[PDB]
Amino acid sequence: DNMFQIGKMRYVSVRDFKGKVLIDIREYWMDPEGEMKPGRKGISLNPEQWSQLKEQISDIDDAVRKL
Amino acid sequence: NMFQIGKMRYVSVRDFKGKVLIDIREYWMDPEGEMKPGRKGISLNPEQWSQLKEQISDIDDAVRKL
Amino acid sequence: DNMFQIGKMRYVSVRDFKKVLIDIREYWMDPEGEMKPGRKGISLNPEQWSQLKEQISDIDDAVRK
Amino acid sequence: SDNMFQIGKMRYVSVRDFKGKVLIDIREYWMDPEGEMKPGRKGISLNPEQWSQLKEQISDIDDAVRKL
DNA sequence: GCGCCTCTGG
DNA sequence: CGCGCTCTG
Ligand code: NA
Repeated sequence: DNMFQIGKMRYVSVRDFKGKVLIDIREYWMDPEGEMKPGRKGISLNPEQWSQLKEQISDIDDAVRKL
Repeated sequence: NMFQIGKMRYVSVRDFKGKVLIDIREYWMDPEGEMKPGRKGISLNPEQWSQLKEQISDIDDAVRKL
Repeated sequence: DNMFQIGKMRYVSVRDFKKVLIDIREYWMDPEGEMKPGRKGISLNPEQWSQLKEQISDIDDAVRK
Repeated sequence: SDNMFQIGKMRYVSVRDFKGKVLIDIREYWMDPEGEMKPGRKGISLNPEQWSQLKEQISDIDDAVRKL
């Protein structure tokens, strides 16, 4: 579908924005109304940015284990 | 410790108060010339970065199927 | 409800949000035809609203100047 | 050289003319890591028109609070 | 929440 | 954290 859950309250969602698709990695929350709303912590990537994130996982995992 | 993914977009692996942070963030340039982290960004713990990679295929399936 | 239009799609609201607040906000249209409030707003308690009212004269001078 | 009017602990009413458009902004401020006072997300900028209609509605707004 | 300053700060 | 598609202490 649209949503792919990565944290207890964080999802990476795919969405078509007028032909241009955005890969949005965002944290969510709920208002006093009980409905789920998005938050400030997040970012929407284009496909190229998403492609360049995947080919950087090499150094990402390496940098994580070096500290 | 930073890995670029966009024009002003970088993935920084850092240590903030004992725990490791994986920050996907967009930066901005000051008038003096240096870059500062901006509002658009999120920092994942190793556990959230864990399932992000596991869901990569599902995500790539969806970006094509749209 | 007790809505008070001030602009094109901007209203002021007197609400008892669980506290009495005078909220100035911009609103938008929903695909379901309804009208929803945006995040381009601010809620003022009666204290700040009174202070706001005591300085309109000073602000009206500034806009004229 | 003085165009701001305090209404709260960190809330102010500022006025200016950004490229001919005159705005009367009511919002809350914050402090950045550079030690400077910056406007915040809680607020709204009004044109003189919306500023006039706000004043012409203060009557009913004041007694709507009293009814609550 | 998702061109350009009299702007942009995890 | 001002000038097409989301509330408030
Ligand atoms: Na920020």
